[PDB]
Amino acid sequence: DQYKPKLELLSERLNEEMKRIGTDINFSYNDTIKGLVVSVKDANGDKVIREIPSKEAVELMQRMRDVIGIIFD
Amino acid sequence: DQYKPKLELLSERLNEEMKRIGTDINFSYNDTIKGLVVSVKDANGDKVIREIPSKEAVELMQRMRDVIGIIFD
Repeated sequence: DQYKPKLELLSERLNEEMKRIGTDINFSYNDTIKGLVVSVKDANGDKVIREIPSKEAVELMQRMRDVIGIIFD
Repeated sequence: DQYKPKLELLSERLNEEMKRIGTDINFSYNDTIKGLVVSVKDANGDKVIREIPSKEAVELMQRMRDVIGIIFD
């Protein structure tokens, strides 16, 4: 499938939500490693990152949608 | 206003999911700071932590369901 546009969009929305709250957590789509990248800065101000390749990320966002549904809806 | 049990379930299910992807991101509800604790290990094995207060975490989760809803299917 085409995973770039949607994970890009999902990132902007996630980041807006994170900045609405004041939590230093960043999301973005990396087109080089083909995945979602979440990043936080550690105690020294240096980036620590976690990558989740495109396909695993879309499945995960879907499973979380339904979990969030039953828990909060 | 009873945020604790929903955040605990969320953390629990979120953790199973992170473990499924083999990504290192831990979620938990903290009684003490009354909210969500997310953690990742830095280079030296030390947990970097971000905390999202109970109410705003529920908010975050709630409206993340929606955008995921729109973006996926």
